[PDB]
Amino acid sequence: DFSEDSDSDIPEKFTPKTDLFDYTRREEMIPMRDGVKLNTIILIPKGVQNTPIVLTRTPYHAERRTLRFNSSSLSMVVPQMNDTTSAARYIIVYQDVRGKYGSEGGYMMNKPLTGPLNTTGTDHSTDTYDTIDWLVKNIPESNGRVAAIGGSYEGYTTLMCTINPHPALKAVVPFASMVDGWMGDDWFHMGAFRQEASLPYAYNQEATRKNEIKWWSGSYDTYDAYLRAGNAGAMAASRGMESIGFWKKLAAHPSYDSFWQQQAMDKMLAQHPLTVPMLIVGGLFDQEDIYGSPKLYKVLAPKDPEGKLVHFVLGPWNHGQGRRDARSLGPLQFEGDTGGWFRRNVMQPFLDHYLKDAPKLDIPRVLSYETGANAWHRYDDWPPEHYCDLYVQEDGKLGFEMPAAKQAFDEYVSDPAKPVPYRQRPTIPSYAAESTWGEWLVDDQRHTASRTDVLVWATEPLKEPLRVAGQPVARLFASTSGSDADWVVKIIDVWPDEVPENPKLGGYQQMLSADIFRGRYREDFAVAKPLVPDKVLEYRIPLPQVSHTFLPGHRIMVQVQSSWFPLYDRNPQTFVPNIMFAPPESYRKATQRVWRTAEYPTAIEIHIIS
Amino acid sequence: FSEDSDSDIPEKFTPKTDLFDYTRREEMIPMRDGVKLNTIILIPKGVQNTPIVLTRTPYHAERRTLRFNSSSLSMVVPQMNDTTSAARYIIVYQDVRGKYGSEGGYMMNKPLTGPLNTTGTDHSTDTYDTIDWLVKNIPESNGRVAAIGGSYEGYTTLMCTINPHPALKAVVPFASMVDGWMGDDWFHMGAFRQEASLPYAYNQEATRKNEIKWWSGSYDTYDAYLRAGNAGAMAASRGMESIGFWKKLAAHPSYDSFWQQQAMDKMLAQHPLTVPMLIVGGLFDQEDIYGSPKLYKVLAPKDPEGKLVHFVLGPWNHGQGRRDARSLGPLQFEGDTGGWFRRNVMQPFLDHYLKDAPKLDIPRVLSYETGANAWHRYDDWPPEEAHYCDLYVQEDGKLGFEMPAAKQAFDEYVSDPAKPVPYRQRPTIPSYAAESTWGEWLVDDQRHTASRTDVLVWATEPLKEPLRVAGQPVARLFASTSGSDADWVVKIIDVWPDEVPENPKLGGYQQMLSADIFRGRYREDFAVAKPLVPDKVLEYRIPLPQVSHTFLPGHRIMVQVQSSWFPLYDRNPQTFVPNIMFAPPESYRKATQRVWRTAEYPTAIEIHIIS
Amino acid sequence: FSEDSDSDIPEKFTPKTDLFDYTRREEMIPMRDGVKLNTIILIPKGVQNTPIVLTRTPYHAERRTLRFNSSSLSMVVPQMNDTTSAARYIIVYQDVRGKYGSEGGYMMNKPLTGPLNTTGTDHSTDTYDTIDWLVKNIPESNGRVAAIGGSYEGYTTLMCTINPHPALKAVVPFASMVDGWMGDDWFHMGAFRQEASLPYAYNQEATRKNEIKWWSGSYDTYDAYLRAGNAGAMAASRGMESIGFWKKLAAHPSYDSFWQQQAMDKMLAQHPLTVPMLIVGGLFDQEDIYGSPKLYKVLAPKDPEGKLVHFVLGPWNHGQGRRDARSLGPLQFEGDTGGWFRRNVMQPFLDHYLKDAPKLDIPRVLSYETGANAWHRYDDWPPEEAHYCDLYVQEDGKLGFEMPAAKQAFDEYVSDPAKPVPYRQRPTIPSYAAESTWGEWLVDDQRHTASRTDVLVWATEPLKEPLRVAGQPVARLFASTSGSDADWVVKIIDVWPDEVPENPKLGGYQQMLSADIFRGRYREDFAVAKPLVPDKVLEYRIPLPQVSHTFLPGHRIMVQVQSSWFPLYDRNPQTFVPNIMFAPPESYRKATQRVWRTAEYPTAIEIHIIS
Repeated sequence: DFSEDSDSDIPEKFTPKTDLFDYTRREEMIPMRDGVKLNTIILIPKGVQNTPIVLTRTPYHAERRTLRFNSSSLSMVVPQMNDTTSAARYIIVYQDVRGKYGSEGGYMMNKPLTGPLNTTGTDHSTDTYDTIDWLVKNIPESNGRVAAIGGSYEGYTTLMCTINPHPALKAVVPFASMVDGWMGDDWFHMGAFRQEASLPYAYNQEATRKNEIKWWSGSYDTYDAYLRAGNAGAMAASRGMESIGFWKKLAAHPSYDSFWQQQAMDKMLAQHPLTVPMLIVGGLFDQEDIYGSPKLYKVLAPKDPEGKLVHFVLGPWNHGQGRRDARSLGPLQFEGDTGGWFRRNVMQPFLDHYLKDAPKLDIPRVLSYETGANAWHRYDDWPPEHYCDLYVQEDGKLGFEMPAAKQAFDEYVSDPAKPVPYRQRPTIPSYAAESTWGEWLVDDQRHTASRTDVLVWATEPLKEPLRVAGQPVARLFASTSGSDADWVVKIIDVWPDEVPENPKLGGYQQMLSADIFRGRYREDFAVAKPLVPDKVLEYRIPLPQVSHTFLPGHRIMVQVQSSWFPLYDRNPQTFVPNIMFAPPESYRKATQRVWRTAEYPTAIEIHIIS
Repeated sequence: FSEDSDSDIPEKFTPKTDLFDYTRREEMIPMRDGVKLNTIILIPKGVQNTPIVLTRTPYHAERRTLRFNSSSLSMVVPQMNDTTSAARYIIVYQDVRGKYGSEGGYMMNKPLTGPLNTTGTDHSTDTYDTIDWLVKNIPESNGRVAAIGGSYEGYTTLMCTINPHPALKAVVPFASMVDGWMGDDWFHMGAFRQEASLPYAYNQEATRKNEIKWWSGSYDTYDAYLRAGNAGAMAASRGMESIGFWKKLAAHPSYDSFWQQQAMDKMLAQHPLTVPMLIVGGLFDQEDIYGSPKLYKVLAPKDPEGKLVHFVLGPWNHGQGRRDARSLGPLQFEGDTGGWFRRNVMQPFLDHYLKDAPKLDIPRVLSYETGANAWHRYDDWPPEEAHYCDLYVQEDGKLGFEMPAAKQAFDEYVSDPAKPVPYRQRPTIPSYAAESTWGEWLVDDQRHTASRTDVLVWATEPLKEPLRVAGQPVARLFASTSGSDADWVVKIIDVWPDEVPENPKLGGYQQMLSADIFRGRYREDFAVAKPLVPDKVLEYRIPLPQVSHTFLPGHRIMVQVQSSWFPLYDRNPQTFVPNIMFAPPESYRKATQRVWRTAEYPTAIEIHIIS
Repeated sequence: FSEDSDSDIPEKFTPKTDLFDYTRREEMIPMRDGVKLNTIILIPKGVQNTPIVLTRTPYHAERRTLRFNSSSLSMVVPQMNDTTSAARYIIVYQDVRGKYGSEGGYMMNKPLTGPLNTTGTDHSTDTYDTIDWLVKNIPESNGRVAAIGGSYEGYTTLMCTINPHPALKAVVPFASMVDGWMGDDWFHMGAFRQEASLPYAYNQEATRKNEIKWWSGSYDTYDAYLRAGNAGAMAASRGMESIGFWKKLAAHPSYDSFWQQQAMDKMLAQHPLTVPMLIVGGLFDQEDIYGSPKLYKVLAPKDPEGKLVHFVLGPWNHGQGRRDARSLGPLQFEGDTGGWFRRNVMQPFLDHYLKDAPKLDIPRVLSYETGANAWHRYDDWPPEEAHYCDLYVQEDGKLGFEMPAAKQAFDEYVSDPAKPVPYRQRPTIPSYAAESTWGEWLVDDQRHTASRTDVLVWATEPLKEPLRVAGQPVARLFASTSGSDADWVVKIIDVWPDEVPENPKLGGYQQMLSADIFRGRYREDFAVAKPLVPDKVLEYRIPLPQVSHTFLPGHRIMVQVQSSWFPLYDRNPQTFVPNIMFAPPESYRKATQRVWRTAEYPTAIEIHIIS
């Protein structure tokens, strides 16, 4: 029928040939209780009947998530997180959340449950119930049992499935979840705004439904671009983000007010009954959500006194390594594929027990991978069942001896015109093709150790191995000549002078645990308060979890600085109502002093285990 | 705005571009039939009375004009437009009819209105309507336009010269699609390029906006295409029965009226030559190695005084003439030859015809000689001191100037279609793959085929003095097969010395220099497929890709002959079938191949040596 | 041979070398005082009446003539001898007196017989005695000799010209050791290069044949040299008290009579110029940046007719002039500049004076201009339109041609010797390490120091038009310190555009172009150490390495000032001490530094701008 001299070569409707494929790709627009339809992609393996469903709710294009590679094999199209479920021939379902890509409705960044912050009548929990109810009734190859798994935002939606859960939901696996974006997850770390992690993200995810408009750049080095803008508000304005909803929310709520308090997932889940078995999967070097997963176990563990529901896994992983291969992270090398080992030996037996009635594998309450020693440990609690103070001392020393001094302090000048680069320049966006953003938390800290606007303390080389576990807390007694200040505290494992197993790692200042504190929230996280100039004030800074052995020949190091640019916006070092729109005149040099006396003993509070 | 209910995504978002050094104008220009074409106009800020540089593409004009998502004009344009962007030209990219943002139907390389186009419009009429709108609606322009582009964009550049708009002042066609059957993208002298054709026809023609893309079931393509058996079963496994260009490829395996009427060299020869042309070809172009030299050959006699036509032949692969070209695989050239050509030859060429700038004395032929690493000014291609001689295949794997004796002599091998010779070392992957080295393949080390028993090898002794070659080598092959069909692959190789002090890792390197394939069924007529007489010594004329090279002292000249180049080319069954696209499995049989070297049958490479 | 008892190793073994294209002749030539020097003579087979190219080295002649263990002469000789090997010259490498295979005592860069040499022999007498033997005992020789070499081999090449043998017809000294105190290997205007001097003196002088080598207890040299405190404690930690050159360095920290009488530029200026000289210098020489330009400066007026001295300044690091030089770090040049110079300039220069081949018109000054990427023929260095301009440091981190009118204006920083500025990003490793990038350190990105509070930064706005600079930039620094001693590091940087279309990963790249350090105690006189006046504005004249550069549009000109460059240079205590080599730990104190920019004190970079 085709005419070679006039007809278009492109057919009116093309349908790819998928009869040689080992799976069926079912695309559906499931209507919610308010009539709004959500784009749902259902991957049913061929040759199977009565198989469980593994569900993931994503704001990152379900049709691209279920197409890792353009392949005829189900094992090749699914994300690496779904490797064990694909091998077990589960039904794999990816759904676009309300308002994103193929799904209808409006979009609200991490849409909270119905209440004071949500008056739409629906939320992620109601949308999940309507989705699961349709899947268990309209997929004949299913056994009527559903599980929800996912990382970061997909981990946030996974946690939302447990609120008023559908009877078909049997278990959840939330990886590196978004729990509290203000306290220490994606947008802020104890008040300090993550301008680089928030602004391009909000632009790409909220300018259009289908990410058709993406963040433009005028400079390869982001350090220079964010410094020239002066503040986060001017960078957002330079991209015309005034109409972007999440930027409106970020600019209007810089403090831990009612908006962030009511959204805290750990606070929310504690105020709800716990019935869905949970496998909390966290990473020690998670550069995006290091606060989420351990805080989640801390408040959910007393709700499960025995251990019939809540399980916590803490591996040596960056943000996404728990969901993929993890044999190494930067120059650190672990004992085999830790990520692959976890999903095959812990996650799949966990899922198969609640979804296919398979024998229940004895999983500990806490499964922690100890770095340095390179071993998985079965623990009853986190931290496991001595607390010690590691004091900053004179001549750049770090030790367990309490200073008996009357007036002793270490001094440096912090200049906002020259902020300390969080990494060696050029600094590039996390999504750039040549980005090592995933390896930044194990970065060598020697580039800052030589700086005059950074303080350094270190122990003598250790003769015997030292084991640390749990959460270190920095008891910082510090003074500033200004009326505001950011306080960065880093715990570093200094490798020996010479390393026989890897010579080029000699003297390597490996960052182990580090975090920032915006001083204006010292007395109250909800109310921004000015600091008294030259006055010595006490700071309580809990740092990311540690599960490490400081091996013999290694040193324990502490580094203190007043900036971490361009990841965090600069503190002007003079009090302003909102640092998002701080005037250029407010950015001024300040004399910073870390005190170490009997009255003011600055130290790291660590759990040492034998 | 209510934080408790309102959608965070605004109804209409417009990016902030007032701090950009350029303005982006997106226009749906209506053609003479009412069909609108998506046109992306990039105007440098503050500029006035500047020319326009137009490129017509089937590869997403909105993506071509966004190399990087930048506020700088220098960063958004393809590297090809680096000199035009620096000169502050208006850069325009338009989606061709039926592709991406444009309306209408899509016909693969849509030919001129006539027996193969009854729609009423073609690329030349669409170009005329586009140029007319541009010079009338862009006030920053001086009313002068030039068309530049490579491959398909080179084909559209050539179509601008047919019934040209008076505002078109010059054209720069790079590595253009000229003859898809004779030796460009789809076939090489009848041998079908299944790997370059099937995934490309699928991706560009399944949907208007390339929303449905070629799927894979195997990493190694060699394995995938061999298991399918023939090109037809590979196309049917992807459900390509409704894709128009596949229907054309399957219905026209021979060089019939369909391909003869579409040959750009033959078409442009029948039309007036009025627009100045700068033909840019590459010596190692892995996609369109036939087009550019054939274009100069047919258009040079139409311009005797050398007023409009110029031919540039660089040491480039398919895309290197339009970007940086300091090296290609292990070969290292004297600086960025790509950037050197655009800044010193292409930009002064354009500036003269578009801004009345002083006329640069560009030669008739600008040829880069490999080995010697030097650009030459030539009056013709090949240059006319010079001498055209024969390089005879000899006994004991020798290659020399000595003519063969009368006595019976030949080299024998068995070609097994169940074990086709891989065109590259395995695993073979598609050209678009992230880790693909498809652009470097024409300079591959041929040592992997040299030790194979289903491959014939001949080599000279190490040269004591340099040997210079220029022009097109022609293989005069006298060969017999025990089958009724055969493919004949002829390769010219520069064998690097045993030890190389400049780069030790390159010792013994059998660098491919000029190679092509001939489908034996088209020995007497390219338009009609005829069977080969079994065991009969038959003569083949195989013209090979252009050369401009110095075989340096210590180097050897090598000739390799084989009967398969898989999976890039589909296998010849070695038994005559009406259509090799749908050849049944029983037709694929082993054959005894003989390359004869006697006084009566002197197999040789006809090369043009220059002093 | 008995398989059950006899040793498998024969008493005497001789390698089979009759398949080699060269003859290796090894001789112990006696000097005028009876001391024998190990000489390795490589004679190409099948050649008579061919010249000799001599190289005198303290770096194992038997190892230098064995680049690769090969049967081909082109494979055993250093890349420097690639053109002389192809021309089939006799290549000779000799161990200098007291090193490896040679007899006698060893004196580091043994000066001519005089107040610093009472032995009766020197490099010039040993050369005369060597050339006389070679011309009388090699029958394949034509009787003509040329001396070529780089660094120490360049220093011995320069010594061949003092009272030269009648057979010496030409010299090609590359990146020569001229003045180890002023700005070459050991010191740069007083600042001691501890990392370059101590491991070298240890390896070259602990034993005759380098059998005992410098040991290490730390991967990062920054920490190791900082823990030592001073250079003296570092030398004591390896037990270098008996090492002769260390005794000389420790006893002569200032530019006294020891260093003054050894300056090759001052020494050659008070000697007749008879031997044709081809001075080969590199723009980015990380070892001998001072030597070669200073040689032309003092030897050019001795040859006003330009019939003997020629200066060549390429875009090369220390060793790139003697090998392949297509790039340096992220910088990319137009082809192999190193190979281009040796084939087209050095070989025709040698063949004219050694084989009577036609004289090539070599310019007086042959300079490669970076940025523009072009070789220029100049009549003098710097070229004569040209004018001297002042590039003033200004307020708000600005740099411009506007002279300040302010009465009180300066930029302040605190220099902390406990935290010295790392000369490179850590870990800093020795130059001889396998993974070392020591050769690319002068083109290092300077953004790591730009954000530091103990570093001052000034930059122009992006250039609208290109700015060409040539010759030697001189830093006229007006600075004060709260201490009584200081080091002043002045850096000239080419800031690449915010975004680079040719190479995106190079956006914002603070490329170092020309930089040097000045030891403050020598402000008024290099020969005597003098304390600085605390809190007083003092004038410093700091000549910086040669420039031949075009600051392209979009690029910025940047100046950076700091007080340390560790561990390459030892720390200035910042309090006056008699000898910094043995400076006590309590002498190292923090100091408030100020760079003034007033009408009375206008700190600027004196640059030669050309049209």
